[PDB]
Amino acid sequence: VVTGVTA
Amino acid sequence: VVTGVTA
Amino acid sequence: VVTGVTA
Amino acid sequence: VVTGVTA
Amino acid sequence: VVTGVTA
Amino acid sequence: VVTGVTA
Amino acid sequence: VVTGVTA
Amino acid sequence: VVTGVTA
Amino acid sequence: VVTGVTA
Amino acid sequence: VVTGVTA
Repeated sequence: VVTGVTA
Repeated sequence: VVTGVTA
Repeated sequence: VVTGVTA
Repeated sequence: VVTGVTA
Repeated sequence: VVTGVTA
Repeated sequence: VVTGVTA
Repeated sequence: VVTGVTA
Repeated sequence: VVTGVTA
Repeated sequence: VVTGVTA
Repeated sequence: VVTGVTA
């Protein structure tokens, strides 16, 4: 599982 | 499991 | 498990 | 940038 | 930047 | 387990 | 920057 | 287990 | 910067 | 900077 949020 | 948040 | 937050 | 590899 | 490898 | 917060 | 390797 | 906070 | 290796 | 290796 990989979760990523970039902002 | 990898969780990442970059801002 | 890897958790990362960069700001 | 978030990079993740789970195995 | 977040880099993660889980095995 | 690795947890990291950089700011 | 957060780098993590768990095995 | 590695926990790190850098500010 | 946080670097972690757990094995 | 935090560096950690646990084995």
